[PDB]
Amino acid sequence: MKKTKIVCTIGPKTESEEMLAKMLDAGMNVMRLNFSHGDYAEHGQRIQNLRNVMSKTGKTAAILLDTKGPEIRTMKLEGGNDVSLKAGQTFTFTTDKSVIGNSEMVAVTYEGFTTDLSVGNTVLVDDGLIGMEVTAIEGNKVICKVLNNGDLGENKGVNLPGVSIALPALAEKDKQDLIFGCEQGVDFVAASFIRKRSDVIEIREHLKAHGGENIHIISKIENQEGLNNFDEILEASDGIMVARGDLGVEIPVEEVIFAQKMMIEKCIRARKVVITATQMLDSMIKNPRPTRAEAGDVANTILDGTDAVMLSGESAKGKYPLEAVSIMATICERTDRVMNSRLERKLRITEAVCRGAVETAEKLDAPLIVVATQGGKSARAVRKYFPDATILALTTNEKTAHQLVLSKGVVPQLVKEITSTDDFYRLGKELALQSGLAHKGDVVVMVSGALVPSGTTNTASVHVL
Amino acid sequence: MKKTKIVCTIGPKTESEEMLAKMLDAGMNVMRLNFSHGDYAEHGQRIQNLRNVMSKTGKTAAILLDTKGPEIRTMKLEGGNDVSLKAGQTFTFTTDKSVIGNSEMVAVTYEGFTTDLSVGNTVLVDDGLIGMEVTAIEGNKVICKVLNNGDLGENKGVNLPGVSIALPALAEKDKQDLIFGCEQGVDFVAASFIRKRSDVIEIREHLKAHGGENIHIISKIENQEGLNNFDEILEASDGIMVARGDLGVEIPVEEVIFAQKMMIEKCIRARKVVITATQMLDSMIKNPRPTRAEAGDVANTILDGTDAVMLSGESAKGKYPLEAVSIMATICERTDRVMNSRLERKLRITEAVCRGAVETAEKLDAPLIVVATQGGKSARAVRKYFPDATILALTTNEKTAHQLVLSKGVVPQLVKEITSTDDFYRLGKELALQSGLAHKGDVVVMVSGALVPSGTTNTASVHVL
Amino acid sequence: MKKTKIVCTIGPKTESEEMLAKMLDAGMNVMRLNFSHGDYAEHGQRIQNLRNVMSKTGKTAAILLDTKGPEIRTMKLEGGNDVSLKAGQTFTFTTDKSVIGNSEMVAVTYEGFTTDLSVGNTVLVDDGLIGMEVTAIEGNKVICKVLNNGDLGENKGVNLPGVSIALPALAEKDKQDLIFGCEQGVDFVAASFIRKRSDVIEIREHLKAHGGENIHIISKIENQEGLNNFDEILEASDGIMVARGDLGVEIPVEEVIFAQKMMIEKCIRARKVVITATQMLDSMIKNPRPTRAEAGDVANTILDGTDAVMLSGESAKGKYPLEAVSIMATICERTDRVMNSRLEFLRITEAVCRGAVETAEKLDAPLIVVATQGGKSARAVRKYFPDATILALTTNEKTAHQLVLSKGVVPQLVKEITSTDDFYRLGKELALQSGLAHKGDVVVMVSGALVPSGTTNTASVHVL
Amino acid sequence: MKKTKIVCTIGPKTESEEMLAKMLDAGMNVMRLNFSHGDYAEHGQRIQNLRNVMSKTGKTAAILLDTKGPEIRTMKLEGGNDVSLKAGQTFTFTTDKSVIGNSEMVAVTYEGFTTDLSVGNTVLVDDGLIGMEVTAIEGNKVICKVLNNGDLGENKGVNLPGVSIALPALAEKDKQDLIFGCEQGVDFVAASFIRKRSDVIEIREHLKAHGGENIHIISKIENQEGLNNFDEILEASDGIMVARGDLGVEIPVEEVIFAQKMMIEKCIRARKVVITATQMLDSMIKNPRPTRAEAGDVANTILDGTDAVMLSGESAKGKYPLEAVSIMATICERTDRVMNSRLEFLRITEAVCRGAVETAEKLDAPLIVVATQGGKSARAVRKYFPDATILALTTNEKTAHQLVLSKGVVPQLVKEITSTDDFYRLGKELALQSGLAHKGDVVVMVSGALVPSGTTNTASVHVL
Repeated sequence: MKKTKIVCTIGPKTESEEMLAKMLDAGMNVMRLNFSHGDYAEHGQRIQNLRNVMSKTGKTAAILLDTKGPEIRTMKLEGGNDVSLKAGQTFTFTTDKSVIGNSEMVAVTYEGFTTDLSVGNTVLVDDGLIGMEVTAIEGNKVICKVLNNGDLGENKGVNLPGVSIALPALAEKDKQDLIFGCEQGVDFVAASFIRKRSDVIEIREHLKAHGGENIHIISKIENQEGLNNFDEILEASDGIMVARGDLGVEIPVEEVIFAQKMMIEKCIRARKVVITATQMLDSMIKNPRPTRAEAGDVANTILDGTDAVMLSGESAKGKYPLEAVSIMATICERTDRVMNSRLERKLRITEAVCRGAVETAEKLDAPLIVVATQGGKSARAVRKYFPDATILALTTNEKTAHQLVLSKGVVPQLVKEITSTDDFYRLGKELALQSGLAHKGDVVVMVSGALVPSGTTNTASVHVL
Repeated sequence: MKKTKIVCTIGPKTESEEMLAKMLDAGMNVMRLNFSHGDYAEHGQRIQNLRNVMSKTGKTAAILLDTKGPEIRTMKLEGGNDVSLKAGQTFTFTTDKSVIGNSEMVAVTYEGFTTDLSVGNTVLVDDGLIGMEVTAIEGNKVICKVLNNGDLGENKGVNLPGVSIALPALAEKDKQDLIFGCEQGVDFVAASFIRKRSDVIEIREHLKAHGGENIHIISKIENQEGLNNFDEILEASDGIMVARGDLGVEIPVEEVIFAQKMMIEKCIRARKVVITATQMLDSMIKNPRPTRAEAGDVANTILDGTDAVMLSGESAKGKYPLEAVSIMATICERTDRVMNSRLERKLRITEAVCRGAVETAEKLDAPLIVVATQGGKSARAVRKYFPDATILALTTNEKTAHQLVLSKGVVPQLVKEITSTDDFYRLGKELALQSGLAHKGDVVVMVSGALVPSGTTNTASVHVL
Repeated sequence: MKKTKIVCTIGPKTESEEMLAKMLDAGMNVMRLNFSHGDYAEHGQRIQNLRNVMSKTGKTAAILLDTKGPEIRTMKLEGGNDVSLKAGQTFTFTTDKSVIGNSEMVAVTYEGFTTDLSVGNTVLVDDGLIGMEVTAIEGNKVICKVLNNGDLGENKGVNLPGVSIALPALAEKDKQDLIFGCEQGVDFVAASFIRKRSDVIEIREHLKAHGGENIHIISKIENQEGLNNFDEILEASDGIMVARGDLGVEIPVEEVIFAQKMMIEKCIRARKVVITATQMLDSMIKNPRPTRAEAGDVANTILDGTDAVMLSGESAKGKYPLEAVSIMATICERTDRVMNSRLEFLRITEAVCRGAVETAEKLDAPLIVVATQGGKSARAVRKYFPDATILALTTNEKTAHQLVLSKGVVPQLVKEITSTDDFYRLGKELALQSGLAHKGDVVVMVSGALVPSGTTNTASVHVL
Repeated sequence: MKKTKIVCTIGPKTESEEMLAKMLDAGMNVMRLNFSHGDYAEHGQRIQNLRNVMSKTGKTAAILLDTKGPEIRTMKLEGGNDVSLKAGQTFTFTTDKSVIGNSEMVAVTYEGFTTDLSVGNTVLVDDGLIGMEVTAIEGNKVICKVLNNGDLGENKGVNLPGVSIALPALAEKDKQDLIFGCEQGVDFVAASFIRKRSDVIEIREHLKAHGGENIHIISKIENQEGLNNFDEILEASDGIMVARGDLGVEIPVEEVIFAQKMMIEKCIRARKVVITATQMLDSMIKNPRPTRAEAGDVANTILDGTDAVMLSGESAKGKYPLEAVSIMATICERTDRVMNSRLEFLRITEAVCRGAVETAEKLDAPLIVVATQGGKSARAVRKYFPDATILALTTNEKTAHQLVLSKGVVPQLVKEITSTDDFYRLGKELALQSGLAHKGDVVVMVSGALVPSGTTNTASVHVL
């Protein structure tokens, strides 16, 4: 069975219980709610439909709330009509939100546009369609020279490569969306356009104020500032979402692949979950099969070591959502099965024990590593070494059981209680057999914390089923 | 400087001496002549233009002749008009080349179509646009059920996934093209649609009969039969071209990435040159920049270990040929510079010596490995270990000097003579300094064959410049 | 502190409670009783003297009893006087124990001497001092040609290389010593002249018939036959005594050092205890300090990997027993401290124990705490020569004493161990009480959880 | 064949051409002349006898000459009779060489005895048999308290641990021996009681003044001062003689074995030859075979990594010189054959030579052929203890003889080597001629190409 986890964006085509059950069967592990669209009633029934399928089937899944985030956009044009911009012309942005645009000027939504930009900077409009160079900044105007021909429509995204943008961490609507996330008890929040550590702290504080302190934060890295501050962002976050498409608009194209590989490797080492996202199987919005190129990108992303891969429009609104999940699962299984363990700063007890446990499992052809865990840390510490064995993670914590669904190669199981180390061994052997993942005579390695506070893994034990 | 080599398909936009000089400056190493197009006079002046630039500038390059190859194609339709085929309809192919086609039947160019196919096989038409299933074979007819809607035009390619096709190794025109290659003294022949070892032998025999015995054969692997017979094809060939696009039409999509990775690794181990080709920077036929996806695929292909990457329409006919070469070179340099040596069957002398030479170079921070070579074997034997050092390959053989241009990280240099091992050391130290790749005080490792027949590398020597 | 253990043969000068306490202070770990001097009352009192010292001082020690093997000896000579034998003369052995010997013939203690020997066999007398070749066998006489000049004394050992001697492993004459050992509850029996596995089984069956099934058998390898059969002897034994001096009588001199090294290595791999003995510090029977040569041999024996070194006359009969123990301990400490772990290992026990040593090394753990019933887990950890001391907790009193012989093990008898978590609690306590580790130190704790005795499957890392 | 080299001290029983040829046959590689017996005519004839055997038989050997060092000795006693000294008595040393000694006072050979000593220093007599403490110094007298009972004989060595003796490295009395060595063209000088690097330089300057600049200096480490200064002594020397018996007089007994092991290891790393000497097979001065203990010490010395082992009285004065050489060679062969390469190495020479050994091992090469002028490249390959024999081709006759001392090296003098390719041609020929390799075998060939002597930079693999 595959080890890499699949995040599916769920939308109108895929939100029914019937469709969700088929998506789970096909390999979906996590539902993404994209809050760039839909209202609270719609997202609420989506959440309930998934939870209904879970309780009826006993299948497990996690729920991830992806925020819209703050943004810079252009605004309206005369008559609603596109205008044609020409290489070499002068073009001006104004922060006066009342201005209606034309072929010479358009308003932007961001009051700080003049402050943050500098003469010589690049302005990109509409997913990089039209590039411009700032030639002067005067009052509420950023005056530019257009670099290539293109048609400007209304309400288009603006990207400022290499610029530290003083947008707030959270749009006002994002703040209400997070409260909804707390009300609904989602498992993860993916926070958009994270640029610096203080952005993460603000999200953490907002969740804490509404009872969401146990919701894990996945920071979306989308531009050069976020990459520059990656280490501090990761330290403050519970995980990372690699937004390849945004990066390709914002940094030199030849760097994007190494930004992805670096972020995945650092997440692995930090024992934090990483999702790779955008431009995965986009061709399947319209087509029943992906391209060779897309399949190869997915496979290489898995070989890079990602915990999870994410479907966007393909699973939410496209014509072939089940086919997209299925072929994604096929690629995952085919790629996961040729990956090997990775068995490589003063040494901490948890890492010594977990690395040794994986080494022992490999030396003894153990099909399963059973881990006792409260918050998920010990399960993620074992996964760091990419064990051949499946990780059966026993927890009494319902939130942890859902969150571990996102971690590569982990099968979480909720248990009523674990009263002692020896009880853990007895129970874990029972559930190992019940799971069908191991059989009489198989070796299992069992990892837990004994006589220590939650958050430290210190014991490894070898049992025959 | 980059180590990965760039093959550029040269066409009308890029065949002038002026453009070729700029392509070389931008990182082109090898000219591909695609003999699916153009006549002998055109290819001849292309060859002469490159050779003129080489002699005027002293720059070096190789010339590769890519054959059209045999193929199965559909033929003509009533009035020259496209026909619309519908999912579920019956559709029939006939091997009667006189038949004019319609929405129910079309002729194919291949007399063996009925013989090679079986009930239940898949027929794909026009680069996989329209898929069909064989339901019966009767006389000169292959009767099918169409699997998806699509428009059939005239003269479209046909692919038969998983089928061993009895086309000859060489189309009649290919046979005359190879004679032209011998007349012109090209450095490489890339042979299309290689399915089995006997295909390679036929090409080898045709070249030998026209004085081309020193022309190296790169076999193009395009379908499942060729993959099945890969080991014997590689053994008989001088190198491999991985044709990703053809593979994506012919084998399960999730296997294509591993077919590429496997073929590259086996070529490396065999000390034979590998080119990765098709669907590289195709978006730059129309656009001045590539996509994120394309750049990531190129980088991962280099990380896989390919000797060379190939541009097709982007460099031959597209709008931005110089831009395509430049960004390709940028990706190569950025990716090459983060790759490490790979310092891993009874042991042969050549491999023991060459591996040890690379290990010694690495231990001593040597910027250059100087190799004496007649046919190129010792240079390729060192390159197998992906040395950090540049390989300066001294040869008296003009063909070898050109052929080594395709090998990763090799700088060939033609020398008048090498009379002894000690003379090799004196000359190699001189040319090391002349090359600008090493300076006084640098260590160089010098590899050669002493008192042995050509084809064996047995000596490694460490010198300070 | 040293890790190599010291076995001291106890004799007249050293059997008092006062002298035994000083020997323990100086580094003695195991008392050997050689059952060729004194009667059972003497031996019983020696045992009691040690046990009094142990209970008074709280110090721990083991008791090793030597059981006699199938040896052949020559007997008495005219007037008690040595005689000179010359190369080429005829010399005759007789099995008539009433004959008093001279320069032409001597008696031997073994009635089967004529039966077991054949024309052409070699007879060696007095640890190979005098070699002879059998030329004829007639009646009760074995007639020989002397091969080299030498002086024959009284009551000398006889070696028959290449001859399988038909005596049993344990003669009825010598079985009472083993029954006495069972009655006294000794920890080890060291069986002399073990030749083959069936000898070991014979001793094992004798012990099991007298309540001694938990007594460990150390097989003494002293002659070529035993060396030839070493692998099967080790498999059947609990441990080995390398008696290099005796072994050297029958095999080529250049082979003896490698016989020692090979036997120690196989014992280590088998997780079975090995004692190296004979010609250790013999010069200290008469002198207050050893020779350079002796100290170097001892050190190299430790570097070979021996669990224990043994003093014989130096501690039993000599003039400087305390000095011998002290310098031996000094050599042990100086050599032990430059030895490193050997971290090459599959079985679960070996995987867990090897990994536990690796983890201890990576985390600078001063101590590995092991729960053990029969001692196997402690010996399984010791196989990798950990830098850390092994604190071995057991409820089994026999095990606690036997582990005293194992390199680098500190045994501790505990009342009970009720669960894995209880073991971690108790072990942290005793680690601190022992003074072998302090607050903040890492200890690695090794045990069997939900498995029968004999399998070690759990390793756990704790901060004191 | 063995790889460890044997140095034999040659004396009266062994100096004839007949006996020397037999010693070479039995495994002798180097003749040591101890310049304390006989006059120059005797020594010259011994040298000539060996060189006659060499030219007649084509066999090769080296000649090592011992130069005398700053030793102190006691002198004569009344009637030649031993005297008994008792713990606690007063005993007096005098620098008056005319005094004949008794139980109260003896003369010493050294006039500076009173100057160099201080109240409280320890004086050791006769290899530490009798220890004393200085209580006063008055006039020409050093007055002491005897620390232990012992019998004083005539002409005994004196050791002053912790005192730097003010004698020069080479007294004018002892410089003629070194000039004689230069005249005779010996291969090595072994300098006694080297204490510090300036002693080595003093010997080097003396040799350079008499045409002996190409003679190699082996520094003998015999006392605590030399051990303390070992690193600088080795740097200045061409090699080391570990004289464990003498060294053991002044340092703690448990340290001597590690002093030997450490010195051998440092010599190996420095690519400098090391001889282990004293108390090797001394029992064979009187007996036709050695002891187990002696054979084991020799074997462990070889396993430590020594280039050579040395016989002293066993080959010079004893009754069984040929038997001593033979059993030594047997021990060498038996121990050498179980030793493995040590493939840890940056400098170009070390990279190339270590890699050449690795390549030879990977390709099962029986031979590494080295071109060498001064011997450095051959010694650089030997550092890694290759399984392959080292065939060392040189045009330098002194080098050819000196390499005889290096472990596992077969030197061969050749007329000339004109190029790297010529070396490969000649080396393949001589490999086949030598019988050390056969057609089809792989040989690895190591040399310097386009560099000055002293740098090895080329490794080449050939099939014979």
